[PDB]
Order: sequence, then structure tokens, then C-alpha cells
Amino acid sequence: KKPKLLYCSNGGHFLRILPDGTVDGTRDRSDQHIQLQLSAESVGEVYIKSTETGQYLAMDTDGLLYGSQTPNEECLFLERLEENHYNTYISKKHAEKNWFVGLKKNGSCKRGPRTHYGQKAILFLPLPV
Ligand SMILES: CO[C@@H]1O[C@@H](C(=O)O)[C@@H](O[C@H]2O[C@H](CO)[C@@H](O)[C@H](OS(=O)(=O)O)[C@H]2NS(=O)(=O)O)[C@H](O)[C@H]1OS(=O)(=O)O
Repeated sequence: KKPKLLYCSNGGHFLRILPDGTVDGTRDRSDQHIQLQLSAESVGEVYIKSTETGQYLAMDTDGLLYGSQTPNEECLFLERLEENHYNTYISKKHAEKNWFVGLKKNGSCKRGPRTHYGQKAILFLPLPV
């Protein structure tokens, strides 16, 4: 199945998990760190995996995204279809806090606390390769 790219509406960045372990966006679609494999725990719960490094997308306990080496609870995201047909990805562990995966206009991480419903920052188009 897949992989996909996640294209953010905000500045038109593909979500990227760098070998650093840092997360950001790049506009370069032939970047090798933007190819992402999504898998499902339960219905509407995904892990998001870099296929180049095998890292998982994760959000830490204060709202910053990082690449994780293992699929732990900080790696579960709620994928929710929005209008239409972008998805948003809410941190499952901090779901009560409305912490989304987000990129800023310049393609760097938005911090979970700085996110909220209705921002372009949180909208991602999954493009199956
Ligand atoms: C269309 O949507 C957005 O609005 C733009 C804007 O507000 O001029 C732009 O916002 C970025 O800059 C503004 C001020 O210049 C910041 O207030 C905003 O950050 S904040 O979200 O922390 O409050 C910032 N958004 S960011 O790039 O996501 O950090 C931006 O293109 C759009 O922001 S949105 O919230 O995703 O809708």
C-alpha cells in the first residue's frame, strides 16, 4: 500500500522527517525524506513512517514534532478528513489539547500549542505515489 506524500496547504511543503530526527517541510518533491508510509492501529488512527530512514512521526510532551525510533504512544495520530479533501492529524496522546501536526509558512514545525482547527498549518493532502 502507498506510500504517500503529505502536502501542507500553508506554504506548500511536503512533511519531512530528516536523518537529524527533526521534522519540517520542503517544497522539493524529489526529496527522499518526504516519502511516507501510513499504517493503521485502529480506524482513523495512523502511524506515519519515513520510508527512507524508518523513523516515525511523533509529538513530544510540550508540542514539538520529532522523529522517533519506535512506534510508541507519542506516534499515534488521529487522521480526520476536513473540507475537502485535506486531512488533519491530531496527536492521540494530546488529543484533549487539540495539538495538531502543523507546518508554518516557511516550512518549519508549528508547535502543538500554537495549532488549532481552521489554520492552513494543519491541513495535509495525502498524495499516494
Ligand atoms: C491563510 O492563512 C494564514 O495567515 C497568514 C497570516 O496570518 O498573515 C499566515 O500567518 C502566519 O503569520 C501570522 C502573522 O504574520 C502569524 O500570526 C501566524 O502564526 S500563528 O499561527 O502562530 O498565530 C502565521 N502562521 S504560520 O505560518 O502557520 O505560523 C499563514 O500563511 C496562515 O496561518 S494559519 O494559521 O495556518 O492559517
